[PDB]
Amino acid sequence: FMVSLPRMVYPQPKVLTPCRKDVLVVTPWLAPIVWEGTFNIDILNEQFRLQNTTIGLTVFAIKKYVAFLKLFLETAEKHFMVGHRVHYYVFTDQPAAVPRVTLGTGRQLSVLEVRAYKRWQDVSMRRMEMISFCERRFLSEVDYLVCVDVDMEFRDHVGVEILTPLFGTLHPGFYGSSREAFTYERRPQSQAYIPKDEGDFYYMGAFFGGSVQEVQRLTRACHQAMMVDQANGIEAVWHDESHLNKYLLRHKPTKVLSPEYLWDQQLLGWPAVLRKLRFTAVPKNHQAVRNP
Ligand SMILES: O=c1ccn([C@@H]2O[C@H](COP(=O)(O)OP(=O)(O)O[C@H]3O[C@H](CO)[C@H](O)[C@H](O)[C@H]3O)[C@@H](O)[C@H]2O)c(=O)[nH]1
Ligand SMILES: [Mn+2]
Repeated sequence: FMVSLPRMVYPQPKVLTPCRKDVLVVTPWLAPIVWEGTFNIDILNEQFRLQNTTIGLTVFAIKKYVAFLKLFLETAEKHFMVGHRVHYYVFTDQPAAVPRVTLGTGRQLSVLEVRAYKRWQDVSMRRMEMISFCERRFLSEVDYLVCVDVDMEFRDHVGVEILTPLFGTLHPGFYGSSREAFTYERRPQSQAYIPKDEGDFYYMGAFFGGSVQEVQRLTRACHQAMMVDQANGIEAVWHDESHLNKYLLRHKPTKVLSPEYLWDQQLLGWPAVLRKLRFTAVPKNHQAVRNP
């Protein structure tokens, strides 16, 4: 049950004055695409606080990637769901390497020890299995689950505007691309296969989420698909991301996050269409960091 909002004073939405005219702000299945200027955060904060919303955030920091945790967590403290209940779940093979980060009130962190796989691809891919059925405390502890890469930092507001039954994020590399150019898995022998005449968007593996129920469905489905591929001796071109794209093609997200929510400034600069850079890639030497 949802109680009444209080009296609030804010600017009236004007029907004949769009918030943004430069970008698509709703998908053809009527899911909002979240861009700066499309939402009044004061209204959303009220709505979500009235439900006493708890948000779980998963992050994997395996082998050398433990090094990214300090900046990830300390910037999350500044920018992620501030004012709301947050539970961080840090999955790692090195619990003792998790930095001691000071948290704001109503926020907690749990360290979950997992095995490290040799291949960086396997580490990235096994996140689906680990999130799903494996971790069962989510249904009891949180309302929504957000699942992100660790090799990142928050620079601006990431808040309740993202919350919805199911969301994916537009990959910063491809938001302007036509579907034939998307790096979907193209081999029919893979469960992740998507033909050149199908596809809405190219979502990045580094930021997805939803209600606990929908996230468990997504991760379960992706894990089972990866298992079928493995039994068939095929590995999708972009690993977990290929399966995530297949899933979101066949199960449309109820919100889509703009690339404000996943950006690499070194690689892609700061285009006019991005009014804020919210959650951004931390430079890494891929080869060095992925191998002993
Ligand atoms: O040794 C490792 C390798 C990977 N990871 C975890 O796996 C995540 C994804 O790996 P990368 O960050 O190296 O992947 P990229 O950002 O380079 O590339 C993108 O493609 C991947 C598939 O190749 C994933 O889908 C990922 O979400 C997506 O952003 C990392 O953030 C980290 O959380 C580790 O913890 N340790
Ligand atoms: Mn990453």
